[PDB]
Amino acid sequence: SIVGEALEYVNIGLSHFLALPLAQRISLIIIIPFIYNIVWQLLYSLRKDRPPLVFYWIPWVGSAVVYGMKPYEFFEECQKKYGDIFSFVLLGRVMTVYLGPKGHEFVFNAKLADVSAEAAYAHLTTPVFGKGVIFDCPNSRLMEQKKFVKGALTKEAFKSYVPLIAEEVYKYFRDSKNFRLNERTTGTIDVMVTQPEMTIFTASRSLLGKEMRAKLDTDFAYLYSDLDKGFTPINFVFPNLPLEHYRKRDHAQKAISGTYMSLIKERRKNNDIQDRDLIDSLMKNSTYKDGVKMTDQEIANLLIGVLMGGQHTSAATSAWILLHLAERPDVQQELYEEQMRVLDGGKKELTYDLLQEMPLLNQTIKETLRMHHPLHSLFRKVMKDMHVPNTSYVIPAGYHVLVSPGYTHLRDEYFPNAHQFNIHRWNNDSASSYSVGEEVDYGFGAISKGVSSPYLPFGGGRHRCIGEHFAYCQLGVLMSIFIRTLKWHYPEGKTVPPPDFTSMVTLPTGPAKIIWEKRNPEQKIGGRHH
Ligand code: HEM
Ligand SMILES: C[C@@H](c1ncncc1F)[C@](O)(Cn1cncn1)c1ccc(F)cc1F
Repeated sequence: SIVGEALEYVNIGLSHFLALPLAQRISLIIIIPFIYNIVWQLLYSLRKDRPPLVFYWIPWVGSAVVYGMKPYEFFEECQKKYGDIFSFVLLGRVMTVYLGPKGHEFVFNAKLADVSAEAAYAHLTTPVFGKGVIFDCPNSRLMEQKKFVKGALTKEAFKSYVPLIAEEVYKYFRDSKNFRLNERTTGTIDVMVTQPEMTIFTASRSLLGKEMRAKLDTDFAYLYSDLDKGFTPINFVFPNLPLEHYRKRDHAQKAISGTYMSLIKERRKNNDIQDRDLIDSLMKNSTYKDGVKMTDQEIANLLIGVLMGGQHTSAATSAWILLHLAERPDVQQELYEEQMRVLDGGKKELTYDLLQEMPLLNQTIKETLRMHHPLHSLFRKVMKDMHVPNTSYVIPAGYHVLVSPGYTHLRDEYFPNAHQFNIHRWNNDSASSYSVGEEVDYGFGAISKGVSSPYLPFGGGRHRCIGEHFAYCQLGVLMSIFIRTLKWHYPEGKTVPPPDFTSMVTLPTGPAKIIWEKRNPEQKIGGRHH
């Protein structure tokens, strides 16, 4: 009755294994993790305290390809098979998705102790933005940064921003090669070229000021492009490796944060600190509640982060607005009439207050954000085991949770005929968003306590957007002027492009071209240009 002799053959087997020919060793080096992965998934499927796990063939990679390319189609199939809670493996991480309004509640209103945004995102954002801000700091520091930034985003600030943003749009119609309205009465444009440029010109001028805007007229502009390239999903898996892409990013962050710091120390030197812009505002208001001041480097870093985030969501969105309106001359006509009524045939100057009396214009923004949530997925890293209410499911620490309000935006259940563009579904409901009941303050002002609205373009809970009113102001001024100045349509045979879901925001697949025409071919934009 000896089993020790089997224990010998274990040792013998280990030794024969290590002496296999290389062609068999390498072969096993592949085949063993493969086989184990399959065996492990099958075993996992037995657990009742775990949501269903999407099956996958390639270890570590998981469902990355189909999630990367077609995430809403991936979610819809998964939802059909498993219901609203399911997991899937993604480049080494386990993502637990919770679709629908209950998922919105589960993730956006999760306790600070249970989940972490910075543990999910910092490896992406910190190299691009800089140290000490956003996700390179505790949540309570982020809470207060948002509060500081929000202090320059007031009604009175928006009133002074509107004419600056308008000036920038008109200058862009005047000077950009894409328009030249004093020289051309019609032309073709790629909206993925024009919208990122108009967005940076308008956001710089208003949030950063004239100096920083003037800088965009120089080679300095290319640093933003460089810094921009580092803001990609590839940094999500390979945040640092010695390629040139990574060094131009690092250099740009230094050069740009350097430029903001120079301005700041200049203003403080001359005591030229007023109430013009976000820089003025963070110079007067950036001391945390424990007495610690933000450094000039941290202020600069925060400016980069805020502008870059606001850059991509807004540029994506105005691109989509243009793209949906290009096959909807009926809606352009309707918007044009509202412009004529609110601005007295154009004899009134556009102001912030008049912007608020343009419901059809804001409804168009609202509907575009419904069909095109620029962030298709939001993540948190799970920090403690989470029990899913009314289920037997437990999400263990180390998993990630993924929420996707953009997906629910496209469901017929919540939005009848959700794939049709219809600004009138928001009739009598043109607010950018609104809390349906009770409110709470996490540090940056009172916001909706419930996050169960099927429409959640700005998220909710402690990580909620603070730029929505600035985005509406910017998009509003911009579209008010496009509409009053131009008509536009598609080249023959072209229609609304499909989304490119592989980028950081879900911009349209380019080239996305429209043909524009002056409503008033003889109208001229004044001012000087070289
Ligand atoms: C159409 C435009 C925009 C949309 C749809 C949008 C959307 C969002 C969403 C969904 C979040 C929540 C992120 C999460 O829960 O993980 C967020 C957060 C945030 N956004 Fe926006 N955003 C827009 C424009 C802007 C602009 C223009 C700014 C700045 C001027 C801005 C600044 C911020 C900041 C500072 C946060 C907080 C991040 C956090 O607490 O984790 N956003 N935004
Ligand atoms: C972290 C980042 C993000 N990017 C992509 N998928 C998910 C994300 F959370 C983002 O939320 C995007 N964003 C939101 N509003 C504008 N931009 C963000 C927030 C604050 C910020 F200062 C800069 C910034 F990029």
